[PDB]
Amino acid sequence: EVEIDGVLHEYSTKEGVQEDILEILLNLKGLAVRVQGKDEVILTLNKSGIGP
DNA sequence: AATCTATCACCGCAAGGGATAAATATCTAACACCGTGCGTGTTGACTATTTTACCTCTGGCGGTGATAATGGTTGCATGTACTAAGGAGGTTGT
Repeated sequence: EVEIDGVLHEYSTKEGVQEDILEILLNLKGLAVRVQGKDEVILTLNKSGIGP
């Protein structure tokens, strides 16, 4: 599951992104990992300024 | 290209299963003996191994019959689709 600073619905937009917003739905269902422990964990993802 | 933390797990290291090999006991087989009978030997009489001789098989092949017999057989090449060539001959032209 995921919670994002603009995707309150998929038909939305973010002037400064290049996906606008909808082509972010590409690597979430796509990122995978391993985990030591119990069956619920959390990350955040927090890019600031120009880049990937 | 070295570092490790933090995976999914192999090792960390207790248990226990099968194995095989020892000892025993059974099996069979290898042999040495014996007895049988056959293929151990020379000799001898047989009869039919081979040869040649003779008397007389089998099959080599050469030879050709006569009351007369004197107009014959032969069946389906192909039925389509083409069209290129040669053949015909009268004539209206070259």
